[PDB]
Amino acid sequence: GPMEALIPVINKLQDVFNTVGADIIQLPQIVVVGTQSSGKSSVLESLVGRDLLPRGTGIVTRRPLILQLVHVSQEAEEWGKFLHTKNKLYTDFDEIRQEIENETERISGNNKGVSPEPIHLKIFSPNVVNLTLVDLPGMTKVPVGDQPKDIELQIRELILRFISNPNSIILAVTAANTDMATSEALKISREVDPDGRRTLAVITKLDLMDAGTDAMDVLMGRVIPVKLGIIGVVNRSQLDINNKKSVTDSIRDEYAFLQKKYPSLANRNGTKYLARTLNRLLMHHIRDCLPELKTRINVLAAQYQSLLNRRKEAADMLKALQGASQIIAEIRETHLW
Amino acid sequence: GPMEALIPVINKLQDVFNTVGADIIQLPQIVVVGTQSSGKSSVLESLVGRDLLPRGTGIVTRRPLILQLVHVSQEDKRAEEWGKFLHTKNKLYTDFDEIRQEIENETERISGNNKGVSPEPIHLKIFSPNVVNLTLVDLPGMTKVPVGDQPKDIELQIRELILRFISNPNSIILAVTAANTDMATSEALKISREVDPDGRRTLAVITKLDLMDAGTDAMDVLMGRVIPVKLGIIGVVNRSQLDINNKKSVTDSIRDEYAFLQKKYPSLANRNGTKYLARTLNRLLMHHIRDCLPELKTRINVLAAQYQSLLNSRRKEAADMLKALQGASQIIAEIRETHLW
Ligand SMILES: Nc1nc2c(ncn2[C@@H]2O[C@H](COP(=O)(O)OP(=O)(O)CP(=O)(O)O)[C@@H](O)[C@H]2O)c(=O)[nH]1
Ligand SMILES: Nc1nc2c(ncn2[C@@H]2O[C@H](COP(=O)(O)OP(=O)(O)CP(=O)(O)O)[C@@H](O)[C@H]2O)c(=O)[nH]1
Ligand SMILES: [Ca+2]
Ligand SMILES: [Mg+2]
Ligand SMILES: [Mg+2]
Repeated sequence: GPMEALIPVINKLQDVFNTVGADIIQLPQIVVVGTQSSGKSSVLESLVGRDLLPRGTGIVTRRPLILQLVHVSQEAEEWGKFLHTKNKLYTDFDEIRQEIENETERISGNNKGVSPEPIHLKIFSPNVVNLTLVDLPGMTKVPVGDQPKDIELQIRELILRFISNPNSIILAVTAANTDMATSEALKISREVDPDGRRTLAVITKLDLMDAGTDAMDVLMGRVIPVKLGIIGVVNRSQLDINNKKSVTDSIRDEYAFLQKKYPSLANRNGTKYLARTLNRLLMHHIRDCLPELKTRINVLAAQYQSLLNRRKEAADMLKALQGASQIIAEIRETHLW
Repeated sequence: GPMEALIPVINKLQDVFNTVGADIIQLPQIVVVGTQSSGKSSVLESLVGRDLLPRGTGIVTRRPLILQLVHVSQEDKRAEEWGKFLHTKNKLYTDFDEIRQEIENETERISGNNKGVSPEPIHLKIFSPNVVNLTLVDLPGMTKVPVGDQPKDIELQIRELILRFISNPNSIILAVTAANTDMATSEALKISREVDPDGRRTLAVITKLDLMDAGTDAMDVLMGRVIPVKLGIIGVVNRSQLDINNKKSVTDSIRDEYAFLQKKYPSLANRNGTKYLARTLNRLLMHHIRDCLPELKTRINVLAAQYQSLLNSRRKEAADMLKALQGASQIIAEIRETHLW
């Protein structure tokens, strides 16, 4: 995946939490928000690098998906588990995707209905960090199929339920073939995050822009400024989905497209850059937990050190406390790519 | 232009209005609504077939434009068409490029040059023997996040502005939605349903068919399988920004639209495109005319009976008017019995 960089950081952070006896902190949830069809599920699964989320035309995501990535230590290499099926273990990622669709139909029906009941999915991997990603239905305007008159408000409040959590990062997704000032994602992000401390803007579908136009002004922050960044991506077309085009090919073609059409900005756009940018934000959040961790170490070390003049297990736990203080310093000094 | 069919009917109406001394039947105003950039100004000017509206990327329409088409008689004729703005008093505009520029100029004066929006309309009349008497209203597009000079409540200011025009019961709403967006996200159809819940005066226009993602098309949308729209769902293809930059003509735009529909939507091609949008509007306008003939007829009788009384049951004026009103009555029946090709 393009988000493996934090693995060694979280591994040593775990070591500290194990030593100090505390429960490890939770990274913020990464939540995708935007108008229906803006490319949300495509963006979110690109952080995983495995195809597991239903994507397509019209209304697709019809329940929240709480996708918990769970790091697997030494204790198929990758596998999935849904809460609703209890213990069934999925090694086939196409089957995982199909089960999301199955579960969605079971609760939301087979005629465009939307339910707030979340689907809980765990993906176990040695190549993922402990991180929760949240896929959501897109905002809409006119009820279709089974949807009630107030479907727009039902969806919007569903989204707010997730992004009003102060420990969430918002991926505000807007299609490039729409005017940025019409971004429903950015409007709603600014309601819960008025100062842009936890909103990252993603501009999808660069490849679908009208001839004679481009997203240069948008991507240079000259339309709507967004503090944490505005990152352009090119995910698979419906034709590509139908033809089962791989992630590898999608990424290669995305890179080529940016080099061809956005050469001056290409190194600050694309899916790999999105992943790196999210890593930096997650690291920022990690560094804010460290003072809390620090004070804990200092109290327990003074507690073990008063126990002096049994004698080995307190002596080497004092050694393990010392190691934890240095690990904290290392985390603070760690550079990511 | 594609909306000349009603000319003979409105000439007949004018003969009656001239006799009756008032323009008793007013056609509904045609008002374009939709999200910013949905292609509204492009659709509206296509009903004129002359390139007078500013069109482009980003925010373009920033004041209402009340565009009054005024049919001109042969006696008032004379290279055959011109424009006048209320704000430039009696200045006559002969060049339609200059008319487009003046809309931009007058927008900049009141709305500024950093994306601001004003509700104050620009009033423009276009005089021509090739147009009917018809008011078209261009409006700013709906938005979400303030930019430039725009205030924090820009979205509501624009939505409320649109509502003021489309809440007029004597208006046909062109609800414009870009084809490269999901129909269920149509701000145009949402707002239209607030003033026209029953769909009696809302026509859905689906623009930018040419921009749809590979592996997708608007067949379901155009067949009414997504959101049904009683009066119709009509797909169009107007000029791209590259086309605007390359000065592509209206003639070529329409030919390419026709070709596109033939290639991509062959089964539906004859019920889509710009000419079909015009023909659909013509039918709606003719239905309003037919609805109002009893009023017009009654009004003739009010005058006829009156001049007959002044005719002892001045005299010469009464006699001429009675004959003119007799003619007017005959014209009414002809209009009623006219069916469009
Ligand atoms: N050409 C192109 N198509 C894209 C891109 N990203 C997504 N798509 C296409 O857009 C459609 C929507 O993709 P998806 O990721 O399912 O969007 P979504 O916003 O999750 C849909 P919902 O709002 O219902 O959940 C699909 O047909 C997909 O192939 C892109 O960058 N370029
Ligand atoms: N490819 C393509 N481009 C179109 C079509 N219709 C309009 N455009 C393009 O979309 C952009 C917006 O067109 P315009 O007619 O100004 O839309 P508008 O909705 O009036 C813009 P505003 O909301 O600010 O008034 C222009 O760049 C124009 O070339 C279409 O059918 N196909
Ligand atoms: Ca006659
Ligand atoms: Mg989705
Ligand atoms: Mg416009």
